[PDB]
Amino acid sequence: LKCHNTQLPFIYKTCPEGKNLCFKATLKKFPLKFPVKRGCADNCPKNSALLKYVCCSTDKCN
Amino acid sequence: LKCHNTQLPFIYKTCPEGKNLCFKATLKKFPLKFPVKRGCADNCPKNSALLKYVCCSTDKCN
Repeated sequence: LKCHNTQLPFIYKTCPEGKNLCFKATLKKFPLKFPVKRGCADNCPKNSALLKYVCCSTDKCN
Repeated sequence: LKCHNTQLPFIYKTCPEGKNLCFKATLKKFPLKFPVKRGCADNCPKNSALLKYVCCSTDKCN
């Protein structure tokens, strides 16, 4: 799996063996053009106060 | 985990024991900002020919 791991569109890192989920963190209460976070995950992370998480299981899908 | 499981904004199910992801399938191509499939997921589904899938892990996040 390769995931997007910056805010920008062609930098991606190959995910460690545990990790099988790209996530993308997105500012909840105020709309933004670029994500706040992007990386690999083992378990898809729960939403918090500030940030809204969304995951997928496919190369370069975040 | 309660996920939306229908095409409409309210109806949700209690996800069966051991399905701790909600998913939302959208039409991969066009600007239909509304889901073609939602429900509970064991592992987050891969992208398909025509749908793009997307998972999250809090109640009713999909």
